Amino acid sequence: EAPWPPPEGAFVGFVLSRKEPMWADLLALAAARGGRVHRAPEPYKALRDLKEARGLLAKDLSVLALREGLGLPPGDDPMLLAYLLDPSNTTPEGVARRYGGEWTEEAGERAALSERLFANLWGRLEGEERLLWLYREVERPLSAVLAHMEATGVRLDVAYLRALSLEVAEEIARLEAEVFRLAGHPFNLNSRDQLERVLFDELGLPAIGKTEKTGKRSTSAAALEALREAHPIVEKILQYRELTKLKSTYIDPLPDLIHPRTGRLHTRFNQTATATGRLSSSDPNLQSIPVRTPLGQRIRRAFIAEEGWLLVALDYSQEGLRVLAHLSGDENLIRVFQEGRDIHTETASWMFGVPREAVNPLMRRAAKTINFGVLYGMSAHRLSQKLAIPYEEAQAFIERYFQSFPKVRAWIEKTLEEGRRRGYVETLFGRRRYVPDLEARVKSVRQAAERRAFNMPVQGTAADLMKLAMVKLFPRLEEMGARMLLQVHDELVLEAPKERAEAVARLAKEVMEGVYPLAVPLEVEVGIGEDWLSAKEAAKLAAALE
DNA sequence: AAACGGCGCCGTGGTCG
DNA sequence: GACCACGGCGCCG
Repeated sequence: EAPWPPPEGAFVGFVLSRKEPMWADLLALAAARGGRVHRAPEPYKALRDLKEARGLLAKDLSVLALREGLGLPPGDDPMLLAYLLDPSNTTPEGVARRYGGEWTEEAGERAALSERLFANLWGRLEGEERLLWLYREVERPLSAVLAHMEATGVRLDVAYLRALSLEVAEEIARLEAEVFRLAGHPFNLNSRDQLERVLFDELGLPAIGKTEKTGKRSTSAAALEALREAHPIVEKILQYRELTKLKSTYIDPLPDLIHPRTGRLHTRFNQTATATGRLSSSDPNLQSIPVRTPLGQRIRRAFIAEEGWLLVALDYSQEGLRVLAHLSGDENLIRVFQEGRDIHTETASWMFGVPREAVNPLMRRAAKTINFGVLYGMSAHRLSQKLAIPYEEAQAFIERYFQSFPKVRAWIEKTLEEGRRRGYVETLFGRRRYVPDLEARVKSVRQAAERRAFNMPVQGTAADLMKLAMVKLFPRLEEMGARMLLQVHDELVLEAPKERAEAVARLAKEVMEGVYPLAVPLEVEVGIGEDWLSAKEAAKLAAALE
C-alpha cells in the first residue's frame, strides 16, 4: 500500500514465530498511519526505523528489539487502555471482537487494527480522569520497565540445579519403592486415578473429600491431611508429591531455558492478565518459585547474581493490611502501624484481653488467621474450621475483633453496598473491577462474589502502589548502573555491582516507602546477597536493627 | 492465610489415523 | 500412535 518506512507516530504490527519474545523470530513488521499500511521488506533492519513501539503488545516487540541490541521503548498500547476500562479485557483477539476489528496473523492488518483500536479506546476514556492518570503515570511507563526486566533476565546456577536434580531423584525412587511395598504392587504415583484406587479401594481408607468437578474422591493434600498420623503410606505419598512437584516444575525445566545469547533466564511479565491489576509471570512463572519448604528454599538458592554483582531483595511488609488501614480509616489499625507495632500481637492482645507481653504463640497464630480472614469479609464458619473451635466461639471472636476495629466492619459493609449498587469496586487510584452476582439468589454464588469484591480493592491498591514504585525507581537505578530483575507482587529483586549494592538498596527502600502518602507508613524490608535466598535471609537478619 | 487468583505439570479419555 | 482438551493438584503473593 505504502513503502516502508512509515511517517512519524505510526502504529506498529508484528508477527513472531512464537509467543515468547526472547525466543521468537520476528517474521513480519508493519506500521499504519491514517489507515495506510507500510510493510517492512526485512523486519530486523526495519526495527531501526521506529522511534518507539506503539501498538498492540508493544512491550513484546520492545523486548525483542532489546534482545537485538536496539533501544526501542514501548509507547501507547490499546491493550492497556482496554484493560483499564475493564480488566476482563486481557487479549488482543477478545479486545478486537468487543471493540471492533479482528486480530489476524498478518502484520499489516495488526498495525491498522492497533491504530483504529487506539482511537476507539482513547475516545471511551474521555472524562475518565483517574483511569487516564493510571494510564499516563503508571501503565504506559511501566511497560518500558517491564521490557527492560524481561530482556535482562536473571542468572541461574545450572550446575547447582543439575546436582540438586540427582539428589532429589534418589529420594523420589526411595519413596516410590517404600510406597509400592505398602501397596503390595507397583503403580504410577503421579496418577491421581491410580492413587484413588490404591488408597480408598485396595487399602480401604476413608475418603472425605470430593474433586471440584469430576465428583471423584480427592487425593489432595487437604483430603489426605487427617489420614497422615494414622497411615504412613499417606505420609510417604505427600512427601513424594512435594518432591515431584518441585523437580518436574522447577528443578528440571529451568536449566533448559537458559538463553544462548544472554546466558540468563527470561520470564514474561504480563501487564493485562489479572482481574485485580496485579502483574502475572509466565514462560516460566517466576512469581511461583518455591520458598516455603526446605527443598523450596534450596531452589531459591539457584537464582544468583552476575559475577561481581549482588541481588537486592525488597519486600513491602504486610502491604494488604496497611492498605486496609488506609481504605477503612480504622484509627486502631492505623495506630498499630503508626507506632511500629506487630499487627498480629496487638490483635491478639485485644482478642484475648492480655498485655502484648503475655501474648503466647497460639494466641498470635489465631489473631493472624483472623487478621487475614477479614480481607475476605470475616466468615464465622471458616474461622471455626481453621481454629477448630465451636461456631459460636468463632462468632464471639469476630464480634470481639470488630469491637476493636469497627471501621473495618464499616468498610466491609460499604464495599458490598457500593458494589451492589454501582456494579463495580475500585482501588485507591480508581482502577475498576465489575463484580456480578453480588445479589445472586444462591448463597454460595453470592458469597463467592462478595469475596471478589473485597479482594480487588486491597490487592489492587497494593498492585497500583508497587507499579508506581517501579516506575519511580527504574530511572534512578539506570543512573546507578543497577538492574531491575523480578517483581513478585509485594517484592522486587534488583541486581547491582557489588560495590554499589548497598547504596542501591538504600535508594530503592526510600523510593518504595515514599511511593505515595497513606494514613500509615509503608515498611520495606531489604536484604543483599549473592543468591535470592541469601538476600531474603539477610533482610530478616537486618530487620532486627532496622 | 492462602480464603483469591495467577500459572504449569501431570494423566486420562476421546478422536483421528 | 500421535495429538488434544480437560480437570486434579499445587507452586507463589
